[PDB]
Amino acid sequence: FEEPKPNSELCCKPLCLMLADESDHETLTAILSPLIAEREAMKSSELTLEMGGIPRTFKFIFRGTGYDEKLVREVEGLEASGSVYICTLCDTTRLEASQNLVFHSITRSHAENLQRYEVWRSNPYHESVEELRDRVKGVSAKPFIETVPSIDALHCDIGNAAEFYKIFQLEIGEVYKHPNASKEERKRWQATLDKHLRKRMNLKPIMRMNGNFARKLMTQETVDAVCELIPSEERHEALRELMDLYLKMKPVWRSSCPAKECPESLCQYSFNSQRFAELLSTKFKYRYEGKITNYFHKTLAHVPEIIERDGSIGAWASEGNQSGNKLFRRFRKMNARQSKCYEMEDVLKHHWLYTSKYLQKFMNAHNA
Amino acid sequence: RRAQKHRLRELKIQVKEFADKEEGGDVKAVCLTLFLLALRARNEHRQADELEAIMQGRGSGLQPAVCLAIRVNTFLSCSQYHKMYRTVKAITGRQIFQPLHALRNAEKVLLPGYHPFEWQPPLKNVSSRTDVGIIDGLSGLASSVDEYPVDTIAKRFRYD
Amino acid sequence: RRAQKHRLRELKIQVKEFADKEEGGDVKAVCLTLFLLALRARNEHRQADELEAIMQGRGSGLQPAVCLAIRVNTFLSCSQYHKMYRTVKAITGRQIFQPLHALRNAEKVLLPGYHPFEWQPPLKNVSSRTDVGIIDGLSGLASSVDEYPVDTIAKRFRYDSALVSALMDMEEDILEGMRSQDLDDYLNGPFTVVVKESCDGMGDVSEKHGSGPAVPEKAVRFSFTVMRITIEHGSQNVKVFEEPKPNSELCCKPLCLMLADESDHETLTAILSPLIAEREAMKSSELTLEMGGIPRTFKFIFRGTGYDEKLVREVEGLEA
Amino acid sequence: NQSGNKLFRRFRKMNARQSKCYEMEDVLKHHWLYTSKYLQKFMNAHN
DNA sequence: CACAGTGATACAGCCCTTAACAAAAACCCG
DNA sequence: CACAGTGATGCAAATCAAGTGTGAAGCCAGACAAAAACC
Ligand SMILES: [Ca+2]
Ligand SMILES: [Zn+2]
Repeated sequence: FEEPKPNSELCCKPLCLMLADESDHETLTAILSPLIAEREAMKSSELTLEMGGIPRTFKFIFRGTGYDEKLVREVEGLEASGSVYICTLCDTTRLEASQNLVFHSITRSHAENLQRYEVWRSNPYHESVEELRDRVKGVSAKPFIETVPSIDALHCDIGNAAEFYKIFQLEIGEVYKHPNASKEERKRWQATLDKHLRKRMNLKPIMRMNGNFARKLMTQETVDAVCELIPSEERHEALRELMDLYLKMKPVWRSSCPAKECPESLCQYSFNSQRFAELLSTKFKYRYEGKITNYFHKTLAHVPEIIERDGSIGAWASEGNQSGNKLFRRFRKMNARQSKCYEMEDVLKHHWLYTSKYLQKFMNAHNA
Repeated sequence: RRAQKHRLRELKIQVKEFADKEEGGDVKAVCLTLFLLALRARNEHRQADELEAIMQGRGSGLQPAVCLAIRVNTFLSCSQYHKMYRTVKAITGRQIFQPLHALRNAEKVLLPGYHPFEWQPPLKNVSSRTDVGIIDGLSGLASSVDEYPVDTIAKRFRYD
Repeated sequence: RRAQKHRLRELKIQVKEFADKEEGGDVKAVCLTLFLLALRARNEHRQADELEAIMQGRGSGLQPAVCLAIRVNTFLSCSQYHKMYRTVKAITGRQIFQPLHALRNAEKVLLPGYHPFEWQPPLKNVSSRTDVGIIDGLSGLASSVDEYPVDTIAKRFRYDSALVSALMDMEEDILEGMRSQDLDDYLNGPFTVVVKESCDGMGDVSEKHGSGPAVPEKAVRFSFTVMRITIEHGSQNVKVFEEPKPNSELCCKPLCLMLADESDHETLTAILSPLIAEREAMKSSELTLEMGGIPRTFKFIFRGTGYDEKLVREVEGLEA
Repeated sequence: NQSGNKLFRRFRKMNARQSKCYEMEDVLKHHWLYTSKYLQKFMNAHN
């Protein structure tokens, strides 16, 4: 068995529904700890189950990948999002990721974070605060959910698209020649870019970046519409080359099986990653000196390793859970009792039944 | 029923003698298939298949499983399904769909806590009881005023 | 089928040569009737009842206005109805629901622009075309670069056409209402309708991507209901139809949908002035409409009660 | 008309085309259909 | 390379009629 | 005094399996015989 639509709204099955803050830690652990107990129990057993007159035995492998970056930082015991310690796979600082930018290796795991929290709590070498935080590499809490280090694909799309949006807004103002600017000059650059994007690419402007905006934005037509507003031409060829590199490197971490359908784009990832990084460090040093986004570090440093280990990225993305969130509001308004003591049960039952595949072979039985 | 005899008394006998000397004696069959041919040259295949439905076994009545699959896959509510079923049954006579409680009693095959199973090492700190479905997600948190205050609502399956 | 031609390719000639002589040549129903009487001689009386129920469209089949009411009244979109119909026809073999091209063809009977109607006197500044449906609510507002920038989308019904459609679908209710008040059915007295009008804008309707003008993210709907219908019998006035649940969502009939702001006055007046012109014309005439075999005569009274205090102060010209 | 606004918010995203051009006519046609007494009396088949 | 719609439109495919030839199986008996 | 849902629950009402042996009714037969809506 191999699931055809791994990011569908029809294959994600709901398991636990609660009404609590994502960032409130205590009630979150209070609800989720029985689930972790059952998972670490059944990670070492053999389920015997009768399947059409014969008993058969199943073993299990759980892969936690449908988590956004903020929740991995929260429940894996790592620091917050804006720290010096960026990547949830490797041990590197933010200034080091802007000096090397390609060559890393995956080092963080779950047992390592557990032992590092033990090191932080015991303080077994008697160091100061800052030397201890250097020793434990930013772990300051107890990790209570085992996960696989990977990259969420959907939020990588949205983060890289917003970063390119800021690059476009910073190139029409020539900030490499006006390194100081007011508030209102930047506001006017944003308004000019919004008007020209609506005039050219038929895009209405939004303050929260979506995924459809991210797919419609990362084209060459948008860099032509933006290059219409730059006075120079060296900035034209730089934006042209950079968007070409990003489109050469996008469909490796977005395809469901990059080893088969786009193999030559998969193979050229390290070469194109070094080209993207040297272009960022040369022709865009007014934006990437002393800093980088952590999604650029993930996208440029760790994608071939995740591809080699787990076979695919984007099959394991959080797209299916977000489409489940689309279903959840519909099921809460349309298919539930309107009482606070009954709504979670009815919604959980309906969202279970909707994803049930026995009720889905019926609706395409006309294709027999 | 009566007063159409003086107009069809003539045609019936050349139906009778032809079907006797040609087919073997059937009359209902040979006026059945002639009306099939008349409907299909008429190009009214829907009434032809409904006559086939009256001849062979009726397709009245769906299974409760397929009405469940329909009601949950087209985002129908239970009240909308109820008045659709009520109108269809009160207009067309026969009961094409199924009532709500049949869908209820046939949805329990698909919710968890219906099938038997076991784990060959029995799992630590969870019961081997096999009929638990929608359980409370708090897992019996201390909801007294003398404790850390809780204010959330949580419902969950068992993971196994 | 080809061999059922090959075996009956003489009796087929017999039945087509008797069809032209006995009744005139009606090839379907004579063999249908022989099949009914053959079930009588074979003694099945329930089966022939199922046969005539099928050939009147009753025992299954579901005549497509009923399927339209089912697709509409249970909030079923056309794609979901297509899924349901397709898998029901795939399972049962029968065709219980109608395909949605039949729904579309049975839909146009109730949309505006179907019936004949005659105003008496003719309406000023109103054409007498009787086939006008969904029209652009701009009414030809000039969208050139030289003059005032309009940025709204609107669609509307012509007012008299919509009043004709809304009077024609509740024909049966008017007939039953005059029946229950000991009146006739051939009566064509001058009906006095009363029509309650209401307009209110909305907020946070999101603008879409794509080609079109710079539309604001607000919508304004203009709608009406039909509260009472009163006919004059004898000396005094009797009522025929009454809206039983007047604040329903089933009786606020839509008339114009624009993507404007009710704060804005220019685009609001520009979109909304054709409907006020039509209403002002219709306040002083008579409508003749054929209602169940008889031409009958209507005249209207429009009441604008359904406006909030802000819109009344902003439209009637008072201070804020 | 406020309940009609609820119906409009439903009909904009359930049973109308997603385009800036021809979505207002779809919503207006469907909300015309929904308020027809001739179709509502078919859902009252018990007299 | 997210994916299952949302509705109208367009077109294609399959199925009747005419009437005469055709590929082909099912028994008969020289 | 807004009004049409939102689904589970539970009580009442409707249907039905079954015996076997009855009644009620439709209808076959061809032919003989009055109502009635047009010239
Ligand atoms: Ca309002
Ligand atoms: Zn890293």
